[PDB]
Amino acid sequence: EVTQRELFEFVLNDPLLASSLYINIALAGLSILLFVFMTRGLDDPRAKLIAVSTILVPVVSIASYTGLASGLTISVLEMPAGHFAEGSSVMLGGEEVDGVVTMWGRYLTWALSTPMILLALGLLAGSNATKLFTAITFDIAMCVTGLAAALTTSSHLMRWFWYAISCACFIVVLYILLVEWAQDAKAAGTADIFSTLKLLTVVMWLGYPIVWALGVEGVAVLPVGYTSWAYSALDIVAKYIFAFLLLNYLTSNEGVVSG
Amino acid sequence: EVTQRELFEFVLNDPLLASSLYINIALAGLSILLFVFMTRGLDDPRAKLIAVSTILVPVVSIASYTGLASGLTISVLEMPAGHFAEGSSVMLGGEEVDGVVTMWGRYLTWALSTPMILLALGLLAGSNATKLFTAITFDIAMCVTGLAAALTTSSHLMRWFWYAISCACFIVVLYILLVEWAQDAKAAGTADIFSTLKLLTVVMWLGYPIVWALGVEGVAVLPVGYTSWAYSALDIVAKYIFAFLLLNYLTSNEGVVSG
Amino acid sequence: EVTQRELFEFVLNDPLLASSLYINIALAGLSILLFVFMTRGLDDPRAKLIAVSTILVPVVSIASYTGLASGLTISVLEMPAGHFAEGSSVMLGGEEVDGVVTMWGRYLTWALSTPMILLALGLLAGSNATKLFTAITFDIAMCVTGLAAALTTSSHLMRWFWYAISCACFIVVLYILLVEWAQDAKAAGTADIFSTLKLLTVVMWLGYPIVWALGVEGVAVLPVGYTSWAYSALDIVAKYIFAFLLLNYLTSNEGVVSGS
Ligand SMILES: *C/C=C(C)/C=C/C=C(C)/C=C/C1=C(C)CCCC1(C)C
Ligand SMILES: *C/C=C(C)/C=C/C=C(C)/C=C/C1=C(C)CCCC1(C)C
Ligand SMILES: *C/C=C(C)/C=C/C=C(C)/C=C/C1=C(C)CCCC1(C)C
Repeated sequence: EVTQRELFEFVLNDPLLASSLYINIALAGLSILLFVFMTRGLDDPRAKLIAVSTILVPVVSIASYTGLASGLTISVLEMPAGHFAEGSSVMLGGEEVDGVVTMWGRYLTWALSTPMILLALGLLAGSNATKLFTAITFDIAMCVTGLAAALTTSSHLMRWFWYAISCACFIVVLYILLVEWAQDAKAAGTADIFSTLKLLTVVMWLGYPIVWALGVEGVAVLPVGYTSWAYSALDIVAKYIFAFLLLNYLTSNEGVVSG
Repeated sequence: EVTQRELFEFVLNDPLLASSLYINIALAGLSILLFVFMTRGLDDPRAKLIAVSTILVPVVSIASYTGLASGLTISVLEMPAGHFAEGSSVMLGGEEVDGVVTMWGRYLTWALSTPMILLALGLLAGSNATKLFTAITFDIAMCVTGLAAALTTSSHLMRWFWYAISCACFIVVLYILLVEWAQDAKAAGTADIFSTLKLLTVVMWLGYPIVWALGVEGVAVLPVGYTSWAYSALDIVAKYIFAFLLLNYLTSNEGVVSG
Repeated sequence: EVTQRELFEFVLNDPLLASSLYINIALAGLSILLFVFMTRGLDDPRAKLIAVSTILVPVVSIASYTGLASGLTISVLEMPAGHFAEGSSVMLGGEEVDGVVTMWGRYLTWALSTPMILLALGLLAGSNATKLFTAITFDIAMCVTGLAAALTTSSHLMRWFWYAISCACFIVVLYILLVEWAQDAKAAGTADIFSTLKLLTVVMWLGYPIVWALGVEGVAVLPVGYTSWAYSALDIVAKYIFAFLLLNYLTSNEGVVSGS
């Protein structure tokens, strides 16, 4: 009978875990303020659509980190036999319970933010509807199956099967990034900036599945505090710095992506 | 371990509460039928897009009220330390239980119905995609964070922090409603009706965050039965008569909204 | 009290229920490969929109069945007084638990795969955006209220009230398929194929509320293992062979639907 209150207090007392969360709550917030003033000059509906979806990324993030820091989107799950973290304890204060600290809150919200990054890139590269639809739907599938992976406590194999299904959807997104939109950006006349964000996106995302396999959800070698900082670190680049570069361009070349 | 049947029984047994839910199950159902009958004459696809988006509002409403009356989307939660309602008890049948009655089913479904209200209004006003995308996304972020606020029981401050994020998202919606679409409507030849609905929408929508703050979830000065009728009252205007007025216009001005 | 593992092991140790779930994880996966391979030569963006839409059906499906076999989207629920399955025991794990085995994960994912079946068909029929929006939102409403019906345990009358609402949403979808799109396909030059898939779709989809009614969720004349196999048999036709047939035509008539 673990309460939200114990999880909140649990996030505290553990400076490694606590800092990684609250730090982003503020970084996301400040990021929004900056982006709003940076795009005040835009007047082109198509140029402003690109900015709105870019700005929504940090918006989903503060909510995501707040949900986590609060204990709303965190849970104690008893891993299945054969699992490395199986047999673990946590102790939410004075009473220690069986299981591990599951921060499914991240996986859930990714289904919201990532489609937004993609919407941004896709529009920058003058993508057509079919390609946007394809990237976004498989991207969402990737996130939701990952969340199902983390919540599966009945069998060790099922958990990894989920992981596999998520990787397969990932390749579809990677494929449109590297191959499809890369070509479309040329006709749109944004291959320059597109190449930049594209290179950024792929590298950064590629790291999320890795941290997962290492952290308690997977092999369980990395501590929850480090895995959290890893993601927290990845989000900082995969989202905020990514948002700045894109917006910085949009304001300088509103005529390019106009129409 | 409160049961669903217990919350269902708790709704009945309480005249104020019972009537606020069951009356709207009937009004929304009657609204749907009336609205379908009123628009059976439309021919223009665009006019028809507006009519369906509008009819979906009471469709989501009847589902939402059934989810609450049946107890499926209600829960009894204990408020964090210092909350004005911490220490309250509810009493189900012959047993007394700690906590407050949280009708989170409303916050959740608003995420589906309010986007539809906005869809119909935006289109009626001749909005472009970028503004629709903006009103709608932040409208959803508003509803979702409001839900998070009602579901957060770990900290009193976290709750009001969720509420603040939600208010920020709300101003965005109000902005495009009061400024953006007010102008587009003139250009689309629908300023007369928009003005009536924009005024109705803004005044009514303002009432929800007030009701939330005054009820058990906030400073708890109003009983659960009172707060429920306040919302039901708002929905009757913000949803049903708002849809009647819009469809009555629509059915007499099919040509103007055609384009 | 009822753990996921107990549910995951209840499925296993019950040949019927297990096979009804694992066989479709396999069929769904084999369908994706086959469909991907079949659609390699497509080039027209609109033709490829219909293809990706169709392929997502079996993608949603493999994940769905994994969630049911893993026990992640299964629950034991107690039926309301008056329910023909009230007072039932599932005999979960070692103890005998009250209630019935509810596979709500099916209803949850339908809200994601059925809209894709509809996008493909609407597109194939050359439907405008208004009819597509109408069919899809009411389809989702139908799925969601069906899920709520199964998840409601407070009142027997409330369960059938959800069921009725959901049915009302269903007629909207059926009307768009049988009346609207049937005419639109004649203009899009896909009259025969759409009429064929329209009939396959209408016949199989009607099977669902019938199964729901006859199974544990309904009047309970069909045990859980049998209700599960009936759903799985319906999925094989309404999803996999349905997609197979649609893509078979598509890959031979890309020009007809090439449009924009
Ligand atoms: C702001 C967050 C971003 C950009 C997150 C990206 C996340 C991914 C690319 C996650 C991928 C995963 C897999 C491919 C396998 C299973 C587990 C996941 C969810 C970690
Ligand atoms: C049919 C329902 C309608 C029109 C609901 C409207 C709801 C709002 C405008 C809610 C706003 C809220 C805030 C601004 C602050 C936090 C709490 C909420 C969710 C009550
Ligand atoms: C891949 C799954 C398919 C094609 C599922 C189709 C499901 C339906 C047509 C369900 C309809 C239902 C009703 C009309 C009433 C209530 C219960 C349902 C959800 C079974």
